[PDB]
Amino acid sequence: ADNKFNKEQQNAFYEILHLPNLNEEQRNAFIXSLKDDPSQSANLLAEAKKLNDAQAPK
Repeated sequence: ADNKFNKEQQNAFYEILHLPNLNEEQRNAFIXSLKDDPSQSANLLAEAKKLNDAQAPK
């Protein structure tokens, strides 16, 4: 776990991948913005986790 991105970007990557409430292809807008601009990774992470929270099973 290193030869992909930097610490923040990669941690964000796996955190977004860890999000089970997020739509496969929401996850894959985030992951595929992560890999256009890997400087938005923190924002993408925050939004993704937020949306994962919002999309929690009801």
